Amino acid sequence: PLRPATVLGTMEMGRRMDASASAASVRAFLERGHSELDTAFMYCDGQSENILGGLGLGLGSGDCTVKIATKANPWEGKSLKPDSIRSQLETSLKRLQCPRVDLFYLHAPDHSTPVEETLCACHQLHQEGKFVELGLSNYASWEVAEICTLCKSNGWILPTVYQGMYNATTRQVEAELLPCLRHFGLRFYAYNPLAGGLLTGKYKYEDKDGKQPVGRFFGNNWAETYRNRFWKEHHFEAIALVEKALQTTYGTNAPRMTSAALRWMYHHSQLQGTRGDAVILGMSSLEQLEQNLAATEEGPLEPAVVEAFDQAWNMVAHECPNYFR
Ligand SMILES: NC(=O)c1ccc[n+]([C@@H]2O[C@H](COP(=O)([O-])OP(=O)(O)OC[C@H]3O[C@@H](n4cnc5c(N)ncnc54)[C@H](OP(=O)(O)O)[C@@H]3O)[C@@H](O)[C@H]2O)c1
Repeated sequence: PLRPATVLGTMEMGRRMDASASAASVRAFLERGHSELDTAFMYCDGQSENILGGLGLGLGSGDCTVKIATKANPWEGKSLKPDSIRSQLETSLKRLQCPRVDLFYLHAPDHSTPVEETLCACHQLHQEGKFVELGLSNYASWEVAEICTLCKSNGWILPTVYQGMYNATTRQVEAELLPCLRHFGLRFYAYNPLAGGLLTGKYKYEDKDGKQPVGRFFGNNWAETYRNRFWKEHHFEAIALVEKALQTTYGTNAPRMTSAALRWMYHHSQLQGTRGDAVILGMSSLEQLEQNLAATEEGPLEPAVVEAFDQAWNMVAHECPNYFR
């Protein structure tokens, strides 16, 4: 088929990446012919949205090539109650300097708020023109099915996108979530395509006790969460397996682990570009992004390497982190 689409992740805009690095990145991304951006109310205390709103992209003014997604979250007391959802979205619109977003997600479940309450509110906001499509992230397949079923019966807008954790060594979503989304007509966007950077091969397990190199896995408030998600001895072993396969198969022409990992996504995963499925790229620099953008344009990997990626998943599958929260 056509390959999956490519979406630009903006989680680092306002933390490691300033307005100028951010602009450069978006420019680089658009030059490759891509068009969707992914942000959230949460990112950098609103700076990711603020940065994007100032880039003069005319977001949400249909007459408009660039598509924006944002998300409302229940954290730090906010809940996904109707007033909370509305406030988050209205704040996001202000920061993005736009009258409506193309895609609005529920960022993660609020297990203390009945989902019908949240959905009804989403439907109202859509009726007001504040977003085009609804999405879900970090809900379990069964929770997705409940939501779609409830929307159908109540005349609410159905979610059409699911944003989920997926990479060569993180495949829990395959068994149940994907079949569920296919049944109910949702496309799937993959986050953590490089396992937060673990799939670059840049780390060694014992970095956790020693170097503690500043980044995704050290120094910030989600770091421990990231380490619990991915920083496992079998995951390192699994990566080494793949690196060895890349050397044996390609020799001096071997692609970098980063570029192998991304190529897995675009060529060897269960993402289907004909369904509108996509990979959300991540970066904390322009230079990382350019590398990643180049990888997305490379071709399939050799069979021996694809096999090694399967072996690598088989090693970590028993301790795979939950795509759902
Ligand atoms: N829905 C959700 O709950 C959710 C969750 C996560 C992400 N997302 C979205 O998806 C986007 C991407 O996910 P992600 O950031 O987790 O993707 P990722 O590609 O798995 O992680 C990206 C991180 O890996 C490192 N990296 C990327 N390219 C590199 C390269 N070429 N060389 C060396 N290191 C490299 C950088 O980390 P360091 O430089 O910091 O080491 C970068 O911040 C986000 O920006 C956000 O929009 C959504």
